[PDB]
Parts: sequence; C-alpha cells; structure tokens
Amino acid sequence: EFRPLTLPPKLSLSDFNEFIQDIIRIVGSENVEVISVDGSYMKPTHTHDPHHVMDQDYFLASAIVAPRNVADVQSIVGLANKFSFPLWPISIGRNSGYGGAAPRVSGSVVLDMGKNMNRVLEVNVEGAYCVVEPGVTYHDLHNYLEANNLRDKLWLDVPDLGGGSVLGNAVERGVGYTPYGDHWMMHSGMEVVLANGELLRTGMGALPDPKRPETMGLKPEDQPWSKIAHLFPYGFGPYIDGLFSQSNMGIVTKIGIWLMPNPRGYQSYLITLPKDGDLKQAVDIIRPLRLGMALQNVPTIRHILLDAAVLGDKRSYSSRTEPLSDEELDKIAKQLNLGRWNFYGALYGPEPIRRVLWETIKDAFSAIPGVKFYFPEDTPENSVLRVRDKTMQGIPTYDELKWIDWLPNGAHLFFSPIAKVSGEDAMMQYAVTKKRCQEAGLDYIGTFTVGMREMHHIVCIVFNKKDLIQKRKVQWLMRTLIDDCAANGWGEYRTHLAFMDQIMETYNWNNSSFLRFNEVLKNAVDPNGIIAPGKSGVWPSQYSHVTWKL
Amino acid sequence: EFRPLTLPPKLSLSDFNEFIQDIIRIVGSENVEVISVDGSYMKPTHTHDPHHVMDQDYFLASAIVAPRNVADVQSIVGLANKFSFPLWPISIGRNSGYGGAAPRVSGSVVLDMGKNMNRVLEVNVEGAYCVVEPGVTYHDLHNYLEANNLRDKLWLDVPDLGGGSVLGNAVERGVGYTPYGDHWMMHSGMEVVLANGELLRTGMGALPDPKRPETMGLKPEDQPWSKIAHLFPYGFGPYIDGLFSQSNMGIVTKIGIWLMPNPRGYQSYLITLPKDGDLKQAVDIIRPLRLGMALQNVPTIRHILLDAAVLGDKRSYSSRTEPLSDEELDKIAKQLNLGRWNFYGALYGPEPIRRVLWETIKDAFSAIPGVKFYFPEDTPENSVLRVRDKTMQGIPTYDELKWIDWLPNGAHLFFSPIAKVSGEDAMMQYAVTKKRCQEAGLDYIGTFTVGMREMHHIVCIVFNKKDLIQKRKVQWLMRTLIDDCAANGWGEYRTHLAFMDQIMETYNWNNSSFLRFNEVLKNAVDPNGIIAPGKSGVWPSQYSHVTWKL
Ligand SMILES: *Cc1cc2c(cc1C)nc1c(=O)[nH]c(=O)nc-1n2C[C@H](O)[C@H](O)[C@H](O)COP(=O)(O)OP(=O)(O)OC[C@H]1O[C@@H](n2cnc3c(N)ncnc32)[C@H](O)[C@@H]1O
Ligand SMILES: *Cc1cc2c(cc1C)nc1c(=O)[nH]c(=O)nc-1n2C[C@H](O)[C@H](O)[C@H](O)COP(=O)(O)OP(=O)(O)OC[C@H]1O[C@@H](n2cnc3c(N)ncnc32)[C@H](O)[C@@H]1O
Repeated sequence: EFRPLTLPPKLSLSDFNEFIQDIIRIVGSENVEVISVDGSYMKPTHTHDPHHVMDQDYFLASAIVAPRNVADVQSIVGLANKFSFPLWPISIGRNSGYGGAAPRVSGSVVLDMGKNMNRVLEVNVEGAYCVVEPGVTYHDLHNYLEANNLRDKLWLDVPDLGGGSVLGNAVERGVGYTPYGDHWMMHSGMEVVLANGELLRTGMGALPDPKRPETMGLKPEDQPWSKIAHLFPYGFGPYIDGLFSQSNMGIVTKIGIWLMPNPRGYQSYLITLPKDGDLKQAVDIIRPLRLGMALQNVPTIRHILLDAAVLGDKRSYSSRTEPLSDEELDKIAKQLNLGRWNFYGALYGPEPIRRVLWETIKDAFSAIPGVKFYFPEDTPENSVLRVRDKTMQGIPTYDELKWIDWLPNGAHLFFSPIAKVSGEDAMMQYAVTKKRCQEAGLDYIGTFTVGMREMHHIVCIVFNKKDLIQKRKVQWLMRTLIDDCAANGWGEYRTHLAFMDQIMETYNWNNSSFLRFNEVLKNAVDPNGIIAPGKSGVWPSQYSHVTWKL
Repeated sequence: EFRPLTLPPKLSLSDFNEFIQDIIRIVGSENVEVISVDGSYMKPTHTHDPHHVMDQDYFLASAIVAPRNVADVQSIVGLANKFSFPLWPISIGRNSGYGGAAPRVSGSVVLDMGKNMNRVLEVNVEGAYCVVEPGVTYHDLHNYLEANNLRDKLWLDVPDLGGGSVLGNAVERGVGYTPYGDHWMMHSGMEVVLANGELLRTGMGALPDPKRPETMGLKPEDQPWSKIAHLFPYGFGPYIDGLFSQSNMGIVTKIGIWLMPNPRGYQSYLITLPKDGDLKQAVDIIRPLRLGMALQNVPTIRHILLDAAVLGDKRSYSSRTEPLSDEELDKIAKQLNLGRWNFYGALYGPEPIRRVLWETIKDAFSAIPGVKFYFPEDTPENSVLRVRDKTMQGIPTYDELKWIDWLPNGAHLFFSPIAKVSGEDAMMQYAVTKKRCQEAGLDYIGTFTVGMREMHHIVCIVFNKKDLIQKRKVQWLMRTLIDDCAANGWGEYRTHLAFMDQIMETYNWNNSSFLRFNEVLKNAVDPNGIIAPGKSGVWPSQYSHVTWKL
C-alpha cells in the first residue's frame, strides 16, 4: 500500500513503499496494513492510543506488521536498519492507561508480535514454570492449563484483567496478586532479537542444550532450551535481563515465567475500613504482616469509588457533573456495605496454617474502629470480593473493566507513584493527589497495592475522551502531580507515552547521570536507533531531544 | 615506590612512576603499597591468589591502592583513564577459591575499596534494610546490630563464614542461608563509580532527595537518598542494576540490602541420610516442599566428608594417599553420627506454624529407612549443626574454615554447576563429578544449596598448594568438569580467575551471542578498557583475545 498519513522521520514516500512492498513479500499481504478508530479491549487497536489524552491521532503508526515467526522479526529488523525505520514492538497492545499499542514516535511501524506468535511453548510440571510467546494472554494460558487438566497442579498469577500478554505485562514490570505477583521477578530465560538483528537468549538460556539427533538442523529460534534455562535466571556473568524490561533494547520473542503449585487450600477476604482517615492506621498495621509474611500475596487497599465504579457508572449514583463530595462518599460506602477504604487479600495453604495467619490478620486489623470482615460467601452476587476471589487464585476475569465507564466516554490514564509502607507517607501522598484531582474537576480513584516494603499507588484517572476541556485538565493534572510527588520524594513506576520524558527527568540525580548512562548503552547496541526510539524517554542520538521531547 | 614485579600491558616504567606519584599525592603513601606472601583468611592477601591453582605469582598486582573516600575513586579512575592503567576493584578480598583479591590481568592496581570505605551508613527499622560500604563485613554489621540493640528487631544473612563483604558478596550473586539467602535479590539502590568517572545511583536512587537546608552543597557522594531508594529496586526505565553483578561495568561504592525482621520463632535441625544414593529420594522429597514454603530458607545437603573435614584433617581418618573408598566413608559416617548425606534446615515464625510444617517435613523424609532427626541440643558440642544453628539465624562463624585443612597445605577451588531440583539430575551431576575426581586422585567433597527451582552444587576441590604434580591434576580436573557438565546441559554460576574464559565459552548458544552483546556494552561505557579487564571473560577491544584468554 502507497500513502500513510504519517511518515517516520527523514523518510520518503518512495522509500516507504519499497519498505512496505519489501515487507509484504516476507509476511504476505494478510499480515500488513498501511494507515491512510478506538477499538475495544476485547479487540484492541494497533494504530494509536485508544484512551487518548492528546489528540486521537497524536501517536499514530504508519502501518502495522504481523511477523509469522522469529525469522520474520529478523527479516523486518534488517529492513529497518536498511531504511532507518522506527519499529514499535507490541505483544497484545492492551497497554491502555499507558498508551495502548500507540508508538511513541508517529510514523513508526507497529509490530504486532501477538497475532501469529502465539504458542504456549512449554508447561513443565516438575520445574513449575512455563514458556510463552508474545501472544499468549493470561486467559489463553489459563485455557491451555484446563485443556491439559493441569489446573489441579499449577496456578497462574493474573493482573486485574484476563487479556494482557503474559510476557507483555512482564517486561512492563507489572503486577498481579498471588505470591507470584511481582511478574518481572518470576521470569527466567528470555529470547530477544536485538537492534542489530542477532538472536539472544538470557541467563541459563545461553547454555545451549546438548546435541542429539531429534533437534539437529533446527534454526536457533526453534531450538530447545537446556534444563536450567527456566529455573535459574542469573546464568553466569553480567546479568543483563533487566536491560529488556521497560527499555527499547530488544524485541522479546519468548519468556519463561515461574508458576505457583496448587497451594493446597485457598481463602480470600475483605476487611472494610469505615473512615477516609483509616488509610493511615490500616497501612501502618499492614507493614509487619507484610514484612513477616502474615500477608502472603499482593493485597490491595481500594478507594470506595473503584469498587463502586465496577458496580455502576457515575450517573448511577448522582447526576452531578462535579466530583463527589466527602459526604456522598460516605452514603455510597454505607449503600454498598463497604468502607471508605477496602482491604482485599488471600490465604494460601493447608487449613491449620491459614487459620493461624487469618487470626493474626483478624486481630491486627481489629484495632481500627468499625472494621468488618467478609468471606466471598458473605457478599451480594455482584460483589468485588467475588471477582477478586478469582483473581487471587489466577483466574482471568473482565468484571473490573466497567470502572472505565465511570464517565460517558470513559478512558483511564494511570498516575502511578510509589509509597513507603507507612500510613504517614501514604496519607501525605494521597492528600497531594486528592487536592490536585479536585482542582481539576475529577473524582479521585485509586488502589494501593502492597509490595514487601513499598506500595504501588495507582491513581486511576478516568476522563471523557471526547471532552477537550477535560483532556487538557487531565494533561494539567498528570504533569502537576508528577512534579508535586517529586518535590516530596516520589517517582512513578510506569507511565504513558505522553509522560515518559518528564517522568525520566524526575530521575535526575547527579545532573541526570542515570539517563546519560542509559543513552550510551542505547546507541551502542542500536547504531541507527530503529528500535522503539523514545520509550521511557531514552532517545538514540539521531533523535534530537529538542524536536522529540515532551 | 620505583620498580614493580609485573607491569600492566603496554605501560612504560616511567609511566608507572608518574602514575603512582600522583596516587601517593591523592591518597597519601600509607594507602599505597607497591609490590617488589600467602597469609591467611583473617589478614587476607591483597596481591594475589592465596589458594593458587596456577603459579603463586601468576595472577599478581603491580600495586595496591586504598581510596579514602568516593572522590579518590573518581580521581584514581580519571588517572587510570589518563594512563590506560587497568584496575582491580575489591571490597575485602576474601573471594578465596575464586581467586581471592588477585587481578585477572597481571599488572593491575588492586583497588582496596574496603580499607577505608567502611561505614554502615544506615539501618532502617521500619523499612527493614541497611546501606553498606565495601568495607563492612558480615561480622562488622553483626557487631553494629548488637551495639545498637537491633538483633531484637532485625536479622542478617550470612554465607558459611563471617569475613566476607556484604556488598562484595552481593555483587557476586552469592548465597546465604535464611529466607534472605539470595543476597543479590535483596539489594536495592546502589551507588556506582562509572568507568568514565561519573557517579551513578540506580533504581529510585536516581530520584533526588528533595532540597532542604541541612543537605545543601554536599558533594553528591555524601548526599542522602530519597525515601523509596532502598525499598523498591526497579525505579523507572530500563533496570540496569544487574549490569554491575559479575560484570566489569563499574566500581560499586554503596549498596542497600534488605534485612529480614525477627520472625518470632526459630529452630534449626539436621536430617541424616544413611546411604550415598539417598541423595536421590531426598532431593525428590525436597522438590515439592521447597516450591511450597515448608522450606522457607536455603537449606543445604552436605556430603559426609564436608563435615568430617570440619572436625579433623584427612591424616586423622586414614593414612592413605589415594581417595577414600566407599566403605571407609560409611565408617566415618557411623563414627560421627552422620549420614552419607546430611540435610540442614530451619523453620522460621511463631510456634503454631513451625509445629505443622515440621510434622510435614519429618513425615516426608520418613519414606527413607534409617532416617534420623536432630535439633541442635541433641548433638555433640563441636557439631556442624551447632555451627549452622547460628548461620541460619544471621550469626557468623569461622569454624567452617577447618575443612580447607583436609590436606596438608590446604587450598580450595570451587566448581559450582547448577542442577535441577530432581534426584535423577542430582545423582547424574554427582556421578559425572565423582568419576573425574577419582581420575584426578581427589576425594569428592560438596554441598547442594537448595534454591527455589535450582540447586547450587558446590564441588569443594581441596588441594596441596605446594604440590606441583597435584595442582596440575586439579587444573585438569577443573577444565574437564566444566566440559563434562556442559555436554550434560549444566553451566556454572560463578568461578575462578583462571576459568572465567572457559566457563563463558561454555555459554555459546547461537555463536556466543551472549558474550558478543556483553562485549558491545563493555566497550561502550569503558572506551579505554580500565575497569577489571577480563572479568567473566568480557574483554575490552584493546585486549587481544589471543593474547589474553585461558
Ligand atoms: C484498563 C486497565 C488497565 C490495567 C488494569 C485495570 C484496568 C481496568 N489493571 C492492571 C493491573 O492489574 N496490573 C498491571 O500491571 N496493569 C494493569 N492495567 C494495565 C494493562 O491493562 C495491563 O498491564 C496489560 O497487561 C498491559 O498490556 P499488555 O500486556 O497487552 O502489553 P502490550 O500492550 O502488548 O504492551 C506494553 C509494553 O510492553 C512492551 N513490549 C511488549 N512486547 C514487547 C516485545 N516483545 N519486545 C519489546 N517490548 C515489548 C512495549 O513497550 C509495550 O508498549
Ligand atoms: C573458602 C570458603 C569460601 C566460601 C565459603 C566457604 C569457604 C570455607 N562459603 C560461601 C558461601 O556460603 N556463600 C558464598 O557466597 N561464598 C562462599 N565462599 C566464597 C567467598 O569466600 C565468599 O563468598 C566471600 O564473601 C567473597 O569475598 P568478598 O566478599 O570479600 O568479595 P571480594 O573479594 O571483595 O570481591 C569479590 C569479587 O567481586 C567483585 N567486586 C568486589 N567489590 C567490588 C566493587 N566494589 N565494585 C565492583 N566489583 C567488585 C570483584 O570482581 C571481585 O572479584
């Protein structure tokens, strides 16, 4: 196809068609589309940001390309170094709240790694891990398990939805909610195509499997892995693995993730917390439970509006256009038998042990006035505890999608600072956020999710994507909240295309020593900057900062 | 001082003198010794390899230098860049059986980081962490916790001995024996002097502590960290920390290590395994128990000669020159009250739960006939268990040095493959190791240390460092094992100065794509090639491969 709306920097129309006619010859026309529509979560777009805060077409691909397999990725990489052509690798492109499939640089080719690169490559019961291609969704992998009666043996650990890419999520360093919720920390042995085109495997993945007749003549891509490949991440040497999470250093083609054995008993729970103010003592209490492992998973602390928004949109509680007052929030709490904060978690293992831990956790929380404890059976059909009772055991679900529709054209954008596991710090941070949402006309919505020693605080910004005045207010909200949080010792863990540069500029200790170091490595491996220029605000040297930053 | 024993490559004598005059001028003449002696473990040699498998003076320093503070590191680096003078950064130098403090490239300035950079910088109780400089040992920190009453609230994690660097050990990805035994994974927020001289902190170390009056005009090195610095490793962006473990990518000046809160309950134990081949069902029993937090820490499976060696030299069990037969080990077993294999563990937490786990564990090893269960109290006062009763509760000893004296002028060399947590694989690794050991005329000595999904097989080669015939036999044994294990799908996790090249040549999947990518990164951040040339087989372009490899 001949004429995209946007060409990549320094590229000509003739060169673009050669590239595209070229690419078609490899992957066949059915896997190539030139752009000359927001889509849904169940069928994501691949051209731009579906939950746009900037114009609908601010981050826009010149085309999408689905490689059939690894060779194609190498084949594509080579043409991009030929023509000097931004690539933007995705697995599924469900990164809503963070850009979705959109490419940081417009005119980039969107590499839809998920469409054909699809296979649950392994599920090893004794080693209690799996191996996975870009397109294996949580749900997918969930299904794979049931078709082979393995659900009786190995559990998944899932994010708040079913559709993300197991490995896509994992290199974004995302988070689920069983003991295996640190997703990045559960990988071992990844395969990568480099900016140069050469195929790499990490850690023990570098120790090749010994030779035998059955595997002779196999192109690298298709070779099996040695025994320890997905068991021990470290390998030998400089441990480069992290170089591929939240960076633009390779295109990940496969990853191994550790899976949890059926623990032999499971029980989830909802402790409700009556006052807004109860955040402080609640978090304080959490600290030792977490740190001494009364708290087994990533439990979460939910603001009333999140749960509520899962239950019905805003027009369903008040035809107010402005934020909900501190009093209506009490009404809605009491309406749904919920607290002003709500604590969700679970218990793993045999009856005898669950009991002791749950009693400890029951005891500790009883210090908070008005606390109430609920198992899943104690709640209405539609409850969040019921939904989460499946999440904390690795069942994929989609009920939590609705909180997006809090507003007539709901789109979410995540502002994601980290917080000490201390009440004082949590209150200070929340206060900063709440003040600011308020100035912007927005309901404050958020979870804190509980790290061992930190807390991911996900301010869930929902806005109406057809409202210009609001979008702008969202853009003023985010930018403001970044600076505020930095002026108080708080960086964010993960962001959106439009915020990557500012956020990085927040991590500027010693005159931006971290970024500089990062640029050096980036130019070294990517001589012609063709891989995802601009991710995490890391720019190859041919991308002028003045021209390309926000 | 004027005329050294070995000069670094390509450097004139004149140059060495203007160089070391400059370093004497910066650090004072008492922080510079020029070489023109083996010592022991407690006054560790800084010049060479105390457990030499090669000639004593093979791996040798030209000078040792002891920087007083961070800025001397910056000046020594600027100068080494100026002169093209390789540096060997050490922390304490107790890396015995991996080279000790010897430089890989003879002629280097050994950089004694630990002599003066020494402070326990912080101990944070609610965050449950510490920051540490290179010169803090395991003992050092332990005395810091005792003289501040902190043993009550926080526990350490120690290897077999107490002299090792907390930070040194950690960047080696070394292993200890509580739930916090994966030393490197417990790190967060590290300081590094880059090869070009610039100071860098990683993770949320890159988030600057917000300006306040008391910290104004402080040299960057002396500055506080922001609050999440040492609670969440990831920060934002590509996750670069692992580029500074088992790499030559920089000199580490500060590291945060997580500390485990007092659990509220403790108890070690020993399970004795009568037959040599009982290793097989043991590992098989440990598998599901490790993966399921009945086994919370890192327990060890010890060979009978490992404990025998702690209680008396070889000359005291046999007057034989050849290795011990099967029967004479059964003899030394029934003697000491031990098995052929011995499993050392510990339960952590409040009694109710300890109780239950321990019944599961006892009950699981009972499928092995002749099994026997001991608490520390049930054993001889000089027992290994009473030594490990301390190691698995954060208390250092020095008792385990005794096994190095299994032969006359004792020296150890570690062969450290990784195995599956399966008895089949473990037997197979054992039988492959046992075969070659006999050929070399050496007794087999070892432990498997039980990672979650992996086992570190530490083959404890002891040899007479004053026996030319046998040291050669050991070199042969080493080089053959590496190869044998590789042909069997096993790689080593860490090794000695003389075997770095071979082991890395072992990880040659897809024509050494791992090394090549590593080399690219090295030449990028270290143009002149001065930080630790040759570490892990990663050579800068100025070091010919033909000239330097082994
Ligand atoms: C809308 C929303 C989002 C959400 C959530 C709840 C709602 C209602 N709850 C989340 C939570 O539980 N935990 C979490 O980590 N994220 C949560 N989100 C956000 C989002 O839905 C999920 O994280 C989702 O998993 C992310 O989408 P996906 O997994 O599909 O990832 P992607 O869209 O394909 O791409 C993310 C980035 O990853 C990098 N990437 C992906 N593939 C490659 C390859 N192989 N090579 C190099 N880089 C790759 C890209 O940078 C990409 O943009
Ligand atoms: C003989 C012995 C050794 C031993 C052991 C039992 C016996 C009887 N059991 C161990 C175990 O339980 N677990 C373990 O990790 N090690 C065990 N050892 C081996 C060794 O003695 C110890 O691990 C020891 O703690 C290591 O020595 P040390 O801590 O003093 O480290 P180092 O000599 O200073 O240097 C180690 C390597 O790391 C790099 N390094 C060190 N500092 C820096 C800085 N600051 N910057 C960059 N790199 C650094 C160097 O490359 C050096 O080679």
